[PDB]
Amino acid sequence: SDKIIHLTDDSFDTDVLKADGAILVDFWAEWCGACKMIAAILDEIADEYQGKLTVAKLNIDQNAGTAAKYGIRGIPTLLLFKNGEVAATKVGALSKGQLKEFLDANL
Ligand SMILES: [Cu+2]
Ligand code: NA
Repeated sequence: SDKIIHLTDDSFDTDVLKADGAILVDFWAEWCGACKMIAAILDEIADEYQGKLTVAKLNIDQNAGTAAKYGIRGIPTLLLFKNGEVAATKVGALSKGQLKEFLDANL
């Protein structure tokens, strides 16, 4: 958790939309096994991709407005942002290797 930004409705524009470089945002909530599945995977990816990628989480129960703005329809959903825009979407739990494949394809 040392390299993961916790985003909110109030920080999203500064932390994500105005940020430099690609930002991977995990839309998640409690009572979601698949969300838990990717939590440790995200710490690993944040470390291995440091300097090329920023990793962040947005809890959709705590920040419903932002979840609605990006049309979250299931959790977890990973949105990859570049320059304030959604570059790519990955729905559901996946392995570390699968997440690396998604990132490498879109970076
Ligand atoms: Cu950490
Ligand atoms: Na998908």
